[PDB]
Amino acid sequence: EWMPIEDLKLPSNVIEIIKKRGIKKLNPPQTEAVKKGLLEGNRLLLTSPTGSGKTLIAEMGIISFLLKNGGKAIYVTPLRALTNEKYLTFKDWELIGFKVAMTSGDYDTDDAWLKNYDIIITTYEKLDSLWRHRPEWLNEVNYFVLDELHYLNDPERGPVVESVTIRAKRRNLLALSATISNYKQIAKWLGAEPVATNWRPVPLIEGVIYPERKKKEYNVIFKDNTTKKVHGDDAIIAYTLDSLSKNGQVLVFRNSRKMAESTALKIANYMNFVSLDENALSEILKQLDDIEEGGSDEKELLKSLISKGVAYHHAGLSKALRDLIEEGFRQRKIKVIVATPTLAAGVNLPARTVIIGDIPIMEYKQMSGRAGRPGFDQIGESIVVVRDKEDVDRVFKKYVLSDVEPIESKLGSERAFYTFLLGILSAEGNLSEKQLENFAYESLLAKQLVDVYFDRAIRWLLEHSFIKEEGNTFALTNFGKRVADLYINPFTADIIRKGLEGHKASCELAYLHLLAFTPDGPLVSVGRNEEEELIELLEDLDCELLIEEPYEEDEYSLYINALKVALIMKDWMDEVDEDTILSKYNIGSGDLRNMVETMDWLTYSAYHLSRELKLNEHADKLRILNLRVRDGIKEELLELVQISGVGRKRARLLYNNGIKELGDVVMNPDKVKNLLGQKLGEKVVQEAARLLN
Repeated sequence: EWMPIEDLKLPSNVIEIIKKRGIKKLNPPQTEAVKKGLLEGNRLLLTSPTGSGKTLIAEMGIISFLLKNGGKAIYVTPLRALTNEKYLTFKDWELIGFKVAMTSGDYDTDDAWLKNYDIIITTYEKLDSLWRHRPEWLNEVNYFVLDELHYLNDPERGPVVESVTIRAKRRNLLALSATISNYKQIAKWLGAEPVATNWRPVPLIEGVIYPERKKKEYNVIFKDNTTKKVHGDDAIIAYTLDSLSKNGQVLVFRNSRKMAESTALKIANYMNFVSLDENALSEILKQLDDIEEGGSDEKELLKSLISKGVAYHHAGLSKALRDLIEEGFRQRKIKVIVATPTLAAGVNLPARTVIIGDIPIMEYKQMSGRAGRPGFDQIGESIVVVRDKEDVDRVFKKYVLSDVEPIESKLGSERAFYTFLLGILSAEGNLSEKQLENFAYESLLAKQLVDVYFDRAIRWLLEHSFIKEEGNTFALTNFGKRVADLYINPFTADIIRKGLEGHKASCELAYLHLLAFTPDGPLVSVGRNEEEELIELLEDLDCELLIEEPYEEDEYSLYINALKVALIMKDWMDEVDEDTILSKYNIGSGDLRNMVETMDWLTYSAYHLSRELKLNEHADKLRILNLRVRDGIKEELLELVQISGVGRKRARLLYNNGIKELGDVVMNPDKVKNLLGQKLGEKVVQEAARLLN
């Protein structure tokens, strides 16, 4: 059914704020949610496809709860790009006097300023981090929206999703998810009423393409036994050009970055007959060239493609580059994107046709569900590429006709479980064995598996002195509590402490290496010849490393991996041009920025662990390392970048013009406005003085 929004049991200006968005009526699942007492605050597990308007369901849940009860509400979602989306939507509610905020990116804080906000948008790790800190304002959050709850199944994020969910269960919650096959089992664990739907704003047809005798001919078989023939160089290109001739947009999923790039260039070649908005594209090309936060070769490659209506998309690309591609496609100017599977998990972005090139079942569902533009297409189509007719049946049975893999807890590991118990102790304070165990059973993990990991974890945390016994009770050590607050894995913290206590102050490469080696450290791909050069380098290093060379092969690869990361970070710090760094190490602009962000967090955390462990020489090296990694600057620039609005670029400009110190800024305010501009120049001189004061 489709409920009119004027029938909604809410105040009038609330209904109006919904209606200003060009909505006359609720969707079927939104209507369904209301019928099941969304507005009364019943605990619901709502599952549905991508563009089903679940954001409005969350908004209605939160606003209704806040209106009927005191306090605060939280919306939590896995990806920062999804938090930023939701934040902009929720800001509409500042009209009825609700104050909306996003939690900060820092883990080592309680975000106490949130006491003045009513609606709070966060990610799972940040919320998990917040509970460990026990801030007053969190006691006032009585209603939680848990979005993308199917992330319980994710090996990396799942255990964090569970920790948050567990604490939410003690209050009020709304859970929203992609399809969950064991949704009854999950709802029961959640104590929610399940509300599973299949509805889509746009019908979908699922197909499978395959080759036959004549080499440029392909047969497409659909779910309803529809049959279609297409012609072309390969299955991808043949179906792509078929879809573009009916005013379509096509999304092609490849498994690797290079494959998405080469597949995109291959399609570009055939874009002869497709109508393209050339005036709008020369504009996007203009915007592309002036992006400074991205690589030149990336820009060069994308330019070649976007002038032909095509682009690739992967995580190798910087954020600014991914945003322009996404937005170009959102406006239907870019006709084809070839992506790795990651796009399928990101913000809303549908096409007319989805082509899956490299065929787990969930990834299929998430890719295929992007087929169909809600206000534009009458029908969407996804097709899976197969290599022979005698494989069409296995695809349909496994991907098309079957449900997703059940959700099962990912807490069943030593990493996840040591972290889980450390968090519980930080959040709850001192606990008996029995009390702590009782919390661990709140987990979605089968009891039999909980029991396997629980005592395993207790003794490890005792041996490595994260916890201590005081009689009937367990308590975090001073170190254990600092680690919990920094939000680094206990295994990471253990490696760092071992490294710092085992060796004297070393060089910056060595600290970077140690931190990269940790479970929380970055991983980078390493070439085969490159690995050999790195092994040779280890034989030539004057600097001592803070970790012994591993004897086990898998551990040794990690050791070498950490050295590549260390070397990248060091070039970054030494202000080597980005493009030089990207080519030298065969990494993307997006890879460099991810790595920097992680190493900033890890160097920051190491500094504080070092201060906790009273290792002052190490701590002084780690403090400078952090400030160097953070801005990618030589030590000479540290004083300058302190100024709000002076980054590395404006600091570099200043330093080379003889302005080396904050006092140089204060005393040459004419030459500051000459270099930075009047208005920004003015503020920069203000900050320099108050900093010195």
